[PDB]
Amino acid sequence: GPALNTEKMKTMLKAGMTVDDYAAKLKLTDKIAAAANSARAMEKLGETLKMKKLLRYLNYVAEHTA
Amino acid sequence: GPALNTEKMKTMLKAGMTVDDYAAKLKLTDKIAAAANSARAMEKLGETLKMKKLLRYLNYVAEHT
Ligand SMILES: [Br-]
Ligand SMILES: [Br-]
Ligand SMILES: [Br-]
Ligand SMILES: [Br-]
Ligand SMILES: [Br-]
Ligand SMILES: [Br-]
Ligand SMILES: [Br-]
Repeated sequence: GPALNTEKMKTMLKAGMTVDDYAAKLKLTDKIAAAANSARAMEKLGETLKMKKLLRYLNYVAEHTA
Repeated sequence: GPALNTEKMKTMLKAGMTVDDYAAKLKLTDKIAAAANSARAMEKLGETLKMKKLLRYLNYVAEHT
């Protein structure tokens, strides 16, 4: 995506940013905690640009492991 | 049960399981990719116990070492 691409994620991973670190940068950590418990909070979080970016980064880091 | 608890999460963190490692263990990464352009698919994915466990672990790792 325009705001978080391939090359930007490579820079984040070189910096040692974990998925959880990036969620904190996004100010999403507490919302994620609420989403694990509440279907309403989950559905709301799932519609966000911030969660889209977070999940993008998560798959990127997994593909660069092992 | 399949749902997480804090002792399970402590064990995972001691073993060095990262959040993305846990997504891979749950076989969620393909599903995450697939749901990125569908509201419905994302909603369905968020309704799964697997996704809820992943998000619980993400917050756990954020608050623990
Ligand atoms: Br983006
Ligand atoms: Br960003
Ligand atoms: Br939200
Ligand atoms: Br944003
Ligand atoms: Br780590
Ligand atoms: Br699903
Ligand atoms: Br859970």
